[PDB]
Amino acid sequence: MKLQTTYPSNNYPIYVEHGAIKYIGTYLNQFDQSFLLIDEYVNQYFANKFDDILSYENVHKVIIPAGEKTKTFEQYQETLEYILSHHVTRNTAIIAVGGGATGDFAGFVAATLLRGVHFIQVPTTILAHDSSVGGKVGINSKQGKNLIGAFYRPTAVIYDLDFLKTLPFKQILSGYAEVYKHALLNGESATQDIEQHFKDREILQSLNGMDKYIAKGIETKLDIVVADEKEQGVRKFLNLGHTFGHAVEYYHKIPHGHAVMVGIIYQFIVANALFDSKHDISHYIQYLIQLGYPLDMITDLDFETLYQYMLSDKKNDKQGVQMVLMRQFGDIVVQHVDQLTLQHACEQLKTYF
Ligand SMILES: NC(=O)c1ccc[n+]([C@@H]2O[C@H](COP(=O)([O-])OP(=O)(O)OC[C@H]3O[C@@H](n4cnc5c(N)ncnc54)[C@H](O)[C@@H]3O)[C@@H](O)[C@H]2O)c1
Ligand SMILES: O=C(O)[C@]1(O)C[C@H](CP(=O)(O)O)[C@@H](O)[C@H](O)C1
Ligand SMILES: [Cl-]
Ligand SMILES: [Cl-]
Ligand SMILES: [Cl-]
Ligand SMILES: [Cl-]
Ligand SMILES: [Cl-]
Ligand SMILES: [Zn+2]
Repeated sequence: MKLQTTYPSNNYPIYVEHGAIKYIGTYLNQFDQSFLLIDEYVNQYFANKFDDILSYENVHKVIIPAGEKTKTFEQYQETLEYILSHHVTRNTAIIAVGGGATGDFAGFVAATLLRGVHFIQVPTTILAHDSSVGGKVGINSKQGKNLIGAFYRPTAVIYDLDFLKTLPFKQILSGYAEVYKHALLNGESATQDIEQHFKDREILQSLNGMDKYIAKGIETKLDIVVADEKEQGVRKFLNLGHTFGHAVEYYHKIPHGHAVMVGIIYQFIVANALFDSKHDISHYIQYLIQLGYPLDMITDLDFETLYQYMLSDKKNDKQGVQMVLMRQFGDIVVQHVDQLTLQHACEQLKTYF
């Protein structure tokens, strides 16, 4: 499946298929130099496959910390200064081989090096089906997730589904949060169409039919980022369950997708309090449990603390916290939520556990 952005100009292709790794060849041959920024762990799993391309040496490897460890200024400055010592040209390319963390970090590097160089997205995670699309890139700050970054369109997005076969369940859970999130944004018939498929851990962990739902998430996103690239409108909906997700993630250092799931439930609880949406909270929580989501940690969730991180959410305004809420399927709204409401939403979510 080959998709592609449809902006007035400067568009990129999104190759999503098994073995898509074959498309990298053409690109590598078009650049003066290329820097393969690869995840520390991902490096171990696939170093072999790269030892070849890393022979013609105008192609270099840059091993970075795995996961969130890489999204920091220090790693950013270190990496930038390192590449620059190669006397690079503007016709260089930063190839991000890894998950959203690698993509975000390497993307920010591509976006700033000489004010901008070529950027190839090489997603290796399920979750990365969401992150490798949209041009949003960046690193974290002491005040929270993704506070420094940019909107930088990659040159291409090469998604070789074979990469998924090696994902442990923890990652399958983390990455499913995004897939599911896209189902929620696609309405009731879509949300149940996926709950009836990935009913339990057995099916999820098998990844059967995951491809279908991944392409579905990528399509749901492509349209949203093409319609509202700089997130001035509907793209904000993609942040569903991220106001609390990002707060829980940064403070508790748990997997990104896991945090999103907690935030989604939180988002529902808030919706019930503000609109009396009658969201079956027990329904959503049962589904997580069955999928294998830990969710024990929350037993020590300090709202007072988390609120500080939510107070940095890039969705906020002068009034304060702005959340993406599902008043009900098909009816998503973006609005301010007072800390009184938010605080009760957290005390209640905690209660369930
Ligand atoms: N910019 C965006 O559009 C966007 C969208 C979604 C989420 N994100 C960001 O993306 C990150 C989360 O995504 P992620 O799950 O890909 O993070 P990640 O980069 O941390 O990858 C998860 C883990 O899987 C390992 N891994 C990578 N590919 C593997 C493979 N094929 N087999 C086995 N292990 C593999 C990694 O080493 C890592 O430990 C967060 O930093 C989040 O803020 C950004
Ligand atoms: O606009 C987007 O692409 C997102 O809303 C961007 C967020 C990250 P942000 O809120 O730090 O931009 C990402 O986690 C979400 O799944 C998709
Ligand atoms: Cl444009
Ligand atoms: Cl094209
Ligand atoms: Cl040169
Ligand atoms: Cl492979
Ligand atoms: Cl809107
Ligand atoms: Zn996310």
